[PDB]
Amino acid sequence: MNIFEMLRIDEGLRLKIYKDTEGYYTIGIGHLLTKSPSLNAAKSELDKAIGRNCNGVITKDEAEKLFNQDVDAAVRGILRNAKLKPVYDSLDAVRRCALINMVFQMGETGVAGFTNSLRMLQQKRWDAAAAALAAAAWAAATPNRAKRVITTFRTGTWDAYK
Repeated sequence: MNIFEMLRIDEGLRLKIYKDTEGYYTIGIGHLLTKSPSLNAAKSELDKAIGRNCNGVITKDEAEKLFNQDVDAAVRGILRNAKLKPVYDSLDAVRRCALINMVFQMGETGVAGFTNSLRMLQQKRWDAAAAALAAAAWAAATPNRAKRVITTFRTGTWDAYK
């Protein structure tokens, strides 16, 4: 693994311009193209984004890159966050990846609400924390991902996704 692979599995990966639940053009692993009801528009932003005559479809590698640029964008945000920054630094490589996957699915503001949870993470209390999450709205909501990510916090290994 790697963070890319862990999202491939959780989000999924689309290689041809598609709409979302919100009906915004997207492409790759949740790379929102533009939010204007125009195909042409998105098709342009796209080409622009990756650079060439893609015409609505990109390579698996082409998507990884965008995906990376968004992790980047998402972490940048995590550091620039007061509540998130501290825990994020106390994390090790792999559980850095679980947090991204968590913000990724329920953004900053949401991840931030996990107070007692973040404390324990920080305090490296890997099981009380696993526990403490498996009691929150979230696991109700997305029981499978929820689990997989919670194992990631338990172990600190790619077991749940390999």
